[PDB]
Amino acid sequence: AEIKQGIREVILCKDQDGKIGLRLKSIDNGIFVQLVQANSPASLVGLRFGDQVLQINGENCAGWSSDKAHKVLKQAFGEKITMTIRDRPFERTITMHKDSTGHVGFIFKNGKITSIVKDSSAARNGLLTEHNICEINGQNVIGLKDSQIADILSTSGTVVTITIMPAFIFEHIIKRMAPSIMKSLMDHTIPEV
Repeated sequence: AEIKQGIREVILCKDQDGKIGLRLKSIDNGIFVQLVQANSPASLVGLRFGDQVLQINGENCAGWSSDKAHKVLKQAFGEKITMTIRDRPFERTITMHKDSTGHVGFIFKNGKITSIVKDSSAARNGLLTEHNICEINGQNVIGLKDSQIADILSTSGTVVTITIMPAFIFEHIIKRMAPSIMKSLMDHTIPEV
C-alpha cells in the first residue's frame, strides 16, 4: 500500500496466450497503468493501477501515445520484457485508525470521498475530498460497488490504509475504459507471497 520512492525494474514473461494483462494510458507525456488483469504476468510481478512506465526494454516511454505503448508490448520478444516503473506517482497513502464503533470518519459516493467527519481519524490524518479511492490495505477497489468498499473497510483490522488519487487525474486515467471492464477485469486481490 505505501508508495515506494524512486524507480524499480520489473521483468515479465507473456503468458501462454501471448498476454501480459496490461492496458496503458498516456498522461502528461508519460505512460501510466490504466488496468491490470487478475492472474496475469503483470499482476504477478506487482504492477498496480496508476504506476508510471518510464522504460520498456530500455526504451524511454516519454511522449508515447497509448497506442504506441501497446504496440511496443505486442511486438516485444515475449520471454523477457523489462520495464522501469515509478510507483503510483499520482497517489498517496493515508493511515487511519478505526474508532470504538468501527469508523475511520468519511463519506464517499461512487468511490469518491465527499466529506470528512469532525473529530475522526480521517480528520486527524488530513484525508481529502474530491479524491478517488484506489486501494484499501494494498487491495485495488476500483470498479467495486460502494457496498463492497464499505465491506472491505469493515473487515480491515483497526489500522486502515487508503490509497487515494485526485479525482481529476483519476477521471483522466480511466477515460476510454468501460465500467464493466474495471469491475470485472481489474485485479482486486491481495498479493501472494
